[PDB]
Amino acid sequence: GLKIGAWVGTQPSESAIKSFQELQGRKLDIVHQFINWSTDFSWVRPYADAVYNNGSILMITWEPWEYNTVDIKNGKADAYITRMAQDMKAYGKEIWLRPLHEANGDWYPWAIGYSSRVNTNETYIAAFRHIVDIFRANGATNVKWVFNVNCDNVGNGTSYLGHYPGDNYVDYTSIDGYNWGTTQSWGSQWQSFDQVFSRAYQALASINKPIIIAEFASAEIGGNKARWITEAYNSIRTSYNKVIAAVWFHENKETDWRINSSPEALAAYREAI
Ligand SMILES: OC[C@H]1CN[C@H](O)[C@@H](O[C@@H]2O[C@H](CO)[C@@H](O)[C@H](O)[C@H]2O)[C@@H]1O
Repeated sequence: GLKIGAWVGTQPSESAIKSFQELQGRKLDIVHQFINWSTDFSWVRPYADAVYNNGSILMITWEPWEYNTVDIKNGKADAYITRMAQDMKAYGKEIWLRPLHEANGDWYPWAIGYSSRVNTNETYIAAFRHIVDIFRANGATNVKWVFNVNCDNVGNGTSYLGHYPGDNYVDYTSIDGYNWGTTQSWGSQWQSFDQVFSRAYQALASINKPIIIAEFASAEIGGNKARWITEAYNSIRTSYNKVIAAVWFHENKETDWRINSSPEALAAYREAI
């Protein structure tokens, strides 16, 4: 069965996880959290314990604001990486780790499309492989590696697979994508789940790895979010057969992505999962 996940809009304490399960009316199979590259495992541990105590898998998006691909490739973050690997091995439990995500965009300082041009496919791949090498050298085979793309290539030099580090370094591929509706002054439009995800999925479906929808959500404005949710999950089950997990992004942020942005959205979400 499709694994159901979320970023719940806050750090996943025991009570945040339980509250989201009451909200969506179902267990969370996967709990998503975001951390940077100046956060040690000791800070993660009480969250990880809440996730595992609930019978869920923790997925961490591990964001190197503090080191770009050149820094990482060159070994300048290795002390930090090594401690994380040691600590995660000692912890022992199955963790899905998603480092250097959305690198086919232009908004992160490790991304290929980032305006300084410092990150290339070569430096990205070398960085990703270097991280995985350190984890394996430290015995952290409990850590599963998640490659990621944004649904669209944004910025110069970006592509779905140019930065792919190889099947020997990846356990899961993944896609992030949003229906922005008409909410953005950059001229956004309502897009169905297919309109958002199909192109990236076709590219990743060429790789013999399972796929996670690591982040998705819909706006309320410009269409019927309840129907979008119903149709999204139908589409995942019907036509995105390599997808093994769907992880909503539940936060009132750029727009109201939450599953409870309206009562009707919530009801549709509860039924869809
Ligand atoms: O633009 C919508 C989302 C696209 N995917 C990004 O990963 C999201 O940004 C992350 O959001 C989390 C949760 O708010 C932050 O902790 C991360 O630092 C951030 O990169 C983005 O909101």
